[PDB]
Amino acid sequence: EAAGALWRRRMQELARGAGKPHAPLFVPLIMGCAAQIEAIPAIDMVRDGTRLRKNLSELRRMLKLDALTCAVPSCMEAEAVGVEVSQDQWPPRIGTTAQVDVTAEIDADRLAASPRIAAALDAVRQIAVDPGEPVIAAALTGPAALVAQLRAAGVEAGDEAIYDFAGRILATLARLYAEAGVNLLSWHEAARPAEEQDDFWKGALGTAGNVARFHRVPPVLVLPASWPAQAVPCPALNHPPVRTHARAWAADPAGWPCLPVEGVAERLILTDAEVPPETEIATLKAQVERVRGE
Amino acid sequence: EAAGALWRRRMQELARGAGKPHAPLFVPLIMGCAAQIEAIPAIDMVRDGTRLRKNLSELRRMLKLDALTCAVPSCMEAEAVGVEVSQDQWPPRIGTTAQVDVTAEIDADRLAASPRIAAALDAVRQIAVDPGEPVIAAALTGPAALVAQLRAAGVEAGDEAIYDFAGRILATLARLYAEAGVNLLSWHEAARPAEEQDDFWKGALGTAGNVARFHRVPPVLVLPASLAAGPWPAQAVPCPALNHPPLPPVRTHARAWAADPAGWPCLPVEGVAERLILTDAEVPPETEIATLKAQVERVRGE
Repeated sequence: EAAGALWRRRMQELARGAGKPHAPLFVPLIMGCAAQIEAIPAIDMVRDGTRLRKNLSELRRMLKLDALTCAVPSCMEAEAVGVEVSQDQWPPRIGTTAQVDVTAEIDADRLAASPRIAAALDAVRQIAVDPGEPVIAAALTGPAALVAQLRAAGVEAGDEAIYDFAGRILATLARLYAEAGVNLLSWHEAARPAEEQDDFWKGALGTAGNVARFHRVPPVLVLPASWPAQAVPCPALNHPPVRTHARAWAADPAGWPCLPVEGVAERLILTDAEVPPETEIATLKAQVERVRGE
Repeated sequence: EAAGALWRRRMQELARGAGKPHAPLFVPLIMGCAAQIEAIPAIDMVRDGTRLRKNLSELRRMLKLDALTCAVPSCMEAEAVGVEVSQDQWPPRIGTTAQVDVTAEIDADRLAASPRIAAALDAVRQIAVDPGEPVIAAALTGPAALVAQLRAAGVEAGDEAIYDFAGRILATLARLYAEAGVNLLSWHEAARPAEEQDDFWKGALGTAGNVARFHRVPPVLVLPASLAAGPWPAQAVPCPALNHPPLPPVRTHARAWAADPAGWPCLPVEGVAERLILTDAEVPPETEIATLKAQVERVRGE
């Protein structure tokens, strides 16, 4: 069995709670930084499927990592449903206008045809034939963060309906990513929402996470590194014993600690945000090599 | 169940070269530093078995390590055979006089009764009942280094006889340590000897290493981490440094680190070839217990 086939099996076992204890899988969020491989602008790379798979996979081979990030939280979810997002700079910014229907049923084909989402799905399908079998991870915007983005653009909606809408977008994205070939899914949040929204937020996480597991993909909630949220099976939670399966690191590679030994409680390590795109390709490699003991 | 039973089995598999790849066992050489647990002088600790066993075991549990070092290269072999060794400071120094008989057959009872060796054997027997089953390692002076120590004190003897003698001392010690409960043995050298002595040195390594393996204890040859990459004799488990090129897959081996904890790298990922990590010398005794704990925690990702 290949080394990456083992890591893919470890994620599928994790999705059904049948995991055996092992050293955690290091999945740093890298996107705009990878564009330095071909020296092309990041905002152009993420729009092309074939070019995306070349920069992301070749950077992974240079970094000797067992996983790559086909998608980072970058307003892709807001752009697809009708929110104004900046297209001239990376990372994209949320605008001030929106033409969104939170009550309408999600059109999966329209979702999958959004320029940056369509390119990410095409990249997954192409990486899914890599003989190294890397763990194809997709880091999405969390429901609470997505709810905030919608209201920032000017969407007026109640808490129950807007979190149901956000949960339906992520549940549809989970199926589309998993059917393309994604092995690991994560929801990135900036903070735990207000108590009045906490319940709707947990239900949106459960809805999307339940389809993820149905496709043998483990769903991870990632909160910034600097009681637990869910409790039905054994989900991977973040921040503050209990048997949580994820660990959050900061995005700055110089500040990463060593990779932990087998006995630690996590079986996965993610960065709370994408590795700074300005960071040089050589310095990122040097810090990844440091972290692995090379 | 028993965390240390798996590590002890991994060492026994290493002794017959049949190990399956796993994350390396971290065995730093720690001796005089551990004496700060009870705040007793290092030279006194190494002369009482129980005092040695509790200071080492409590530091071992404090650092969360799966192994401890009951013996460190510290002139114990030269002291036992008749070399003048300093008794007033740690680490001991080789003197300028010696009353040694290189030709005589080794007296195991006299060897095992040398104050610091008897206490190390006394500590091993007591650690052998620890329910955590740690890997009890014993780091000895290498044959070439022991040969040099004898000639530094004033022993006049030929290469063949003096390396045969050094090999008989280490072969007898290997049995005494293994029967006491040692799970890992290492021979620490400062450099590869001259070509003129290379064969005698390899034969002394084979003599001692062959009894070690017979007791299911792997014998590891440790050369300084700062030395450049070079040949590794078949008579012992190789222990290259982190910057040294990989060895052929038919040779299972260990990794050598420097003694300074601040300079240690991270512990490597699962896929690495080494089954074991040792320091080329004991961790500087002056280093504080609190700073050592922080460096071990850094190395493990805590």
